[PDB]
Amino acid sequence: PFTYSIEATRNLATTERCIQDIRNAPVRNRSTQFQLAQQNMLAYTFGEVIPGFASAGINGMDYRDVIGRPVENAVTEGTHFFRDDFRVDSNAKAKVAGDIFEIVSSAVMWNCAARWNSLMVGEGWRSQPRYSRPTLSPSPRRQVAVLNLPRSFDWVSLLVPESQEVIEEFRAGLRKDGLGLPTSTPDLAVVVLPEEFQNDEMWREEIAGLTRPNQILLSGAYQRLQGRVQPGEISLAVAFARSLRSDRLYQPLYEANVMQLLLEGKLGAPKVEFEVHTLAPEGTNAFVTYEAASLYGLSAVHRAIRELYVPPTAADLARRFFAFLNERMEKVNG
Amino acid sequence: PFTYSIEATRNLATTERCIQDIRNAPVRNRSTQFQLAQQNMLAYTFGEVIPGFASAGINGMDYRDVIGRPVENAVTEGTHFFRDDFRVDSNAKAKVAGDIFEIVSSAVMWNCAARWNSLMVGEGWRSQPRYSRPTLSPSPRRQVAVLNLPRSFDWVSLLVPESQEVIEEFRAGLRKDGLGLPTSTPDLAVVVLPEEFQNDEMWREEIAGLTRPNQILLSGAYQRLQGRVQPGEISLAVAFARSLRSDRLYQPLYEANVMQLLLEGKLGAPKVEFEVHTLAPEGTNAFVTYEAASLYGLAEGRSAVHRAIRELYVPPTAADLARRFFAFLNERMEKVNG
DNA sequence: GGTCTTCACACCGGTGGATGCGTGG
DNA sequence: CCACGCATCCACCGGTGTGAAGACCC
Ligand SMILES: [Mg+2]
Ligand SMILES: [Mg+2]
Repeated sequence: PFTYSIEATRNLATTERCIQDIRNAPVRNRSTQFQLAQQNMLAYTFGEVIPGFASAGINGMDYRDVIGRPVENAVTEGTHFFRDDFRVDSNAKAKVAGDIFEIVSSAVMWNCAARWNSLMVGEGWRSQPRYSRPTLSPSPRRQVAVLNLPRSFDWVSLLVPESQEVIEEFRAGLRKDGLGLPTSTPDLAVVVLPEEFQNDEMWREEIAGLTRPNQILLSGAYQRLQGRVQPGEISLAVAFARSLRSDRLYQPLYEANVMQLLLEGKLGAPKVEFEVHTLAPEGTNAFVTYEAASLYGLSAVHRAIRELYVPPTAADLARRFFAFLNERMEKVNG
Repeated sequence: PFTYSIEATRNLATTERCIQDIRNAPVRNRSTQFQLAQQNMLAYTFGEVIPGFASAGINGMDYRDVIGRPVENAVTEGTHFFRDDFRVDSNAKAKVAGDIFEIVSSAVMWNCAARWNSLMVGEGWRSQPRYSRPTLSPSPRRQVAVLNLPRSFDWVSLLVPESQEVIEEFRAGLRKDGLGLPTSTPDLAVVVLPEEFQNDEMWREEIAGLTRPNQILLSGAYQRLQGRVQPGEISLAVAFARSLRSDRLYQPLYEANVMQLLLEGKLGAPKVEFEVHTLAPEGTNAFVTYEAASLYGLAEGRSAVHRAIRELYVPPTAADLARRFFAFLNERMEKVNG
């Protein structure tokens, strides 16, 4: 459950608990006595509650409390089980909190995408959570798909192979000189649903929670669209970077600087809307150092990062995503 | 001293100690009970010993132990003074160790540059540490200057005003659209000594240690060259990034990707020899993801394409860094006429 | 206008998991 | 002579030290 409950933790299986005791089975070059299991805590805390689509006390709750509830639940569970012995270095809580932010925001915008698709097909506009109805003409061809890209994806395998051959041969020509184009995969891709996927019912049902089958469904959602996305159908790219610093904001920038290079200067796409989400952009000047330029081609100059967002609540992210979808989907024809 | 000594630590003044007790004077948004004094630690440990130019036991010692000795000295000092109460979070030891790595390597290469300048001017080749004499023709115009760039420098102020006007105009044109070219300053810049400084005796004396006056001298070495180097006279840039990861290594790459953009695509310089130094490149593939491209110039081919990072280095010992710097200077100074 | 306090810059180290590989029927 | 399992890599963030700049009471 969202709030910690002793009975539900007791009823959990040994291999399904938030904290795994690996004192007797150490990792090779680490001293992690107790290991947080981010999948298990995600399925435990956000099992029946998804932020922005749950009771009105969770949608309006500060996002820094929703993203950080699973770590509190894990710490309480570990204290309950291994009392006077539980200890996790903050360098594990940081990684786990970042991954939880990534997955929770991806789930929230996946629910938003499912609601948008349901509206576009013609199944009405669900009003259980009070959200404004978009002022766009419904159309099955305007539907959207939210992909949570994996840890070490290629991000080009999504492209249609008639437009992937040029990118592959560009990389091959670069490889002849012992060079490359390395990049980190953007943490989420919002694309236009392909033509043959607009009758599927899996893109129109909101997930009840982030259970393990739902985690598998969300994580593996990119496989179904592998090789079915046109270069211009990549509507948005999102980098989830919680609490940026003055040197860690240059990884997303590169993540965009290469991205446009492979979509603007070599594929003819109009623009790439790469944007960064963060929770605590303090101790940094990210609001003014994210106005960086790009490869500029030769006119063709623009911001590398479209915007930086700091979601106040969990519902504000959903509202902003709905507004952005309403603003952009009008460009496509359906 | 290098090895911890109780008497010398006791003789230190309260404001000159490695660890500062700021429990009663907390920082604004932090809970740092004890603050490591990076400058005081550097002046205490490396106060009379510079790695690579000291006794043969320190030159050959593993670099991961030389870079990490001051933190051990501070921990021992704090345990000695605030017993049963000293504790500093590893997120402070990491920052301190990185800064110590940067400053110590900068001092080592500064000593190498001083020896090279002494050889070029005509004072022979000092042979107290056994280093190979470069096989290059001595000339006062081949002298090199090592600058330890500050935390929030610009690195464009170093260029001559004639060659800075084009960069400033490009930045102003970008600024007209609400844009910019932000970048992190490379941690060190090796440049060719300006002709008007080629007789100063300051760039030819090896520092005996990293004392506070010598720390100030090394840190403020860039001020004297503010607007006196040529676009083609920036010999090399060095990013000291200790123990890279699979996501932090993209910060130096950008630091180079912008750099060439302002030296090759807007100044006509032949090439920029940006390179990265690290101690523990484990848990990553930095040896392969540092073959990245650049602004790529023309469409394709071998016209204006090259590695953004020239090479990744992992110094085994403290003397190996000096040997590599000497070899690089000898190999690449024949390009400059003299 | 001179101490004093505050904020941004660049620092790294300890991790969880998906995935390609090591060895044995 | 293909497997079940262990090993390596990818991307995560949070706690800091110091220098330059704002405060401000003159
Ligand atoms: Mg991220
Ligand atoms: Mg560095």
